[PDB]
Amino acid sequence: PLESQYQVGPLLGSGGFGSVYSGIRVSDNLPVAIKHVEKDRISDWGERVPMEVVLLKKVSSGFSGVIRLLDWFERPDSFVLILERPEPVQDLFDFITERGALQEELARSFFWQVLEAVRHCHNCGVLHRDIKDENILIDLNRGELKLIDFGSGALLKDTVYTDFDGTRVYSPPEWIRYHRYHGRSAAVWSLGILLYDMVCGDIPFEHDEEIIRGQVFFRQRVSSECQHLIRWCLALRPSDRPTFEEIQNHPWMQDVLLPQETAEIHLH
Ligand SMILES: O=C(O)c1cccc2c(-c3ccccc3)c(-c3ccccc3)[nH]c12
Repeated sequence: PLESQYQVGPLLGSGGFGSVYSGIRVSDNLPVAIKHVEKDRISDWGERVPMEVVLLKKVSSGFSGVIRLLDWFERPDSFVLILERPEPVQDLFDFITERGALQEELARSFFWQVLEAVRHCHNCGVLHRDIKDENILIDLNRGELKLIDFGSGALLKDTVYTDFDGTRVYSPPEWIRYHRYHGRSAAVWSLGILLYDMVCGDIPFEHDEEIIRGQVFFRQRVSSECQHLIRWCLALRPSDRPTFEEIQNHPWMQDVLLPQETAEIHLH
């Protein structure tokens, strides 16, 4: 059974993704996250399993940048997912809420790790579709970030997407205006929103009209090179956006700290 092999803890949270509980694997006391998703709330299926599970199995590996699915169960009206849980841990949203705008050295480290994680997914045929601070977990001890919540994701394809159920304020202007986007360039856009969030302590755009206007105003002191990378990711024309390679070869991205140095300087 399920409740046999996992000691269920307190509710960590709930929302569009379902309900997440803290847990521990009974055998070896491994900290786990127990995610309950209602069958009525799932729109994407087929291996018949939720897309999220397909996606999670596809990206599973020893690479600690993407969250690992440890196991999954089916129930009459729901699926239960047992995922890795770092400890101690904080999501990027809470982390930014506490500390405000991040020092460029830390934002570089964090951003680099998100890029490696997203490249990993794309390399495995997976498009996340909801990259944002709330979907990034920080292993506070190792200084390692984890991408979570593949519940809005899809198989990566080269043709247009006309469905979207990620986060509107991280969605590109081509989704807003036309309900059409392509996977890579839409991901780059959300990465630009994310970097801005990291260095300014909040997202650049709130309303649809700001997204489509795409004018970036900096509310905090941010280096010329970081502003350039940001504005590049946030190019209105999808084809004007950098590739993942171009982002990582950007002058601002050079001399990244290791996760363990990042934790030493900034987390410990
Ligand atoms: O959704 C996953 O794939 C997932 C995968 C792994 C972990 C999580 C945690 C999580 C977050 C903080 C601390 C511990 C677990 C959450 C979460 C999301 C919103 C509110 C509360 C929890 N979701 C996951």
